[PDB]
Amino acid sequence: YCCGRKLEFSPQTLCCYGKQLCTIPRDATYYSYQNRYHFCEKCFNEIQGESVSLGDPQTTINKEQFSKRKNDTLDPELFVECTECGRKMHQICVLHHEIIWPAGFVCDGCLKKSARTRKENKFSAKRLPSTRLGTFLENRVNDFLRRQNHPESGEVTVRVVHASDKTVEVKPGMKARFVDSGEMAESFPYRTKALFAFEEIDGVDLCFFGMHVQEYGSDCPPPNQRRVYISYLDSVHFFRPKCLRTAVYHEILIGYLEYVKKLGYTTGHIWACPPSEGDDYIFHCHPPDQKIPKPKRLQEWFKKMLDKAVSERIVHDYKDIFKQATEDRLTSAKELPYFEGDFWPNVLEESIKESGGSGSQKLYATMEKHKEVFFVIRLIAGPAANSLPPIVDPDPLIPCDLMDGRDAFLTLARDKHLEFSSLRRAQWSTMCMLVELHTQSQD
Ligand SMILES: COc1ccc(C2(C(=O)N3C[C@H](F)C[C@@H]3C(=O)Nc3ccc4[nH]ncc4n3)CCCCC2)cc1
Ligand SMILES: [Zn+2]
Ligand SMILES: [Zn+2]
Ligand SMILES: [Zn+2]
Repeated sequence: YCCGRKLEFSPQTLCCYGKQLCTIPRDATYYSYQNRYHFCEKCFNEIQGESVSLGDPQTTINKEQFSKRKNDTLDPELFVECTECGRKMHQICVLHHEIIWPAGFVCDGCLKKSARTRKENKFSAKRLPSTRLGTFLENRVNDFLRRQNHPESGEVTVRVVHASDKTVEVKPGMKARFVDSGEMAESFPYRTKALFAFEEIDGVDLCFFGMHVQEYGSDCPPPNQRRVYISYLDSVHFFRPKCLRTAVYHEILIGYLEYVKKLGYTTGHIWACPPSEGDDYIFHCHPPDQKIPKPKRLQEWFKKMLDKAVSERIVHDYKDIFKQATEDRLTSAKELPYFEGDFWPNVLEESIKESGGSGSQKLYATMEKHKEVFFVIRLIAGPAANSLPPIVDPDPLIPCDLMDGRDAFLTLARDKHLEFSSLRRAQWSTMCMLVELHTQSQD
């Protein structure tokens, strides 16, 4: 071997299908049917008798048709063979990708000896199509890095890899309360964008940061107009050097707020919510020693980022949702911004049901309960906010199914055994992710 290391992939967490958002973690017992429908033991034993309705229509399958197993299968890492010396090498170690170098793998010893070099990887992060937004962000990050003069830092590339039109539909409880009486729009149009930051470490790209956002333009009816909502943020903690990692995250996030403020978006919204254990927002299979922040520390992290943005004159100010509503003299749930997949649409469904039909009953109490978790970020304030021209985004749409939401990228990593759990594995996953973004765009 190369490293002389016996390497195998770790078992990944699956879903249990018999409960919304349930999972089966490493080294857990589970029941599976056709390697497709998996059940945690609890979700299995809570099924009535021996009849499970399956599908994705209904197919009643008996319970004795399942296999009982433990989630502990260890797939060995793959090797590749040098087409000349026949040396066997971990594919991840040498980062050989059949699509980048179709003519076969040639080890570095055979390359140095013959004074040869690998043909250039034209499937790099750098060569992903650029945008006004991505350029604005990466200029900000690289200018910051060069101001720091740290010998270990590498060039950072920021790329927007998806942009498409969407709408968020008001859920049935709030629909029956406010939409059917005509007090609230039934849906809100927005544009979603996915963007990623890469760092060149030793001429090798590493994806270390990802973001999905929802941008509601000047055409959106209230209460959603001229607002951006950050759907998901994620990172892989291998940015080099470690002591600039947080500042780089801040530069990206503050730069994005600066950018949308320039286009005319008045307000930013952040739900400071950690993932639960074993759940990946964007990047599949995080490093074990990269810890999920607990809520209070995630909140303070966002507070520090926003405070720097305020002192930079980018953010005017920010408040929690409870304080924001009080100053806005809010009286009804219909006045709250209604975002896709956000907490408040879900809690308002439950609030209306438990109150027997009111849409204002526990509103302020619920906002006070959770206020520390919801940031309302004022970008454009006072009289300037009233006379704004239409929002015209210079960047075009970018159709890319792999990056339409977070799910397709998690599925690709699952299907191709990609992990972001170590530097070597995250570099390999970055290479495969880059190849996929380049080939999908070719179509
Ligand atoms: C105080 O400390 C922090 C460490 C990282 C962050 C950020 C961040 O990345 N995250 C916040 C959420 F927590 C999701 C993601 C995260 O930790 N995601 C992880 C991390 C480890 C994981 N293991 N398993 C899953 C899993 N998800 C860094 C990039 C910009 C967003 C804020 C913020 C604070
Ligand atoms: Zn190796
Ligand atoms: Zn379960
Ligand atoms: Zn060789």
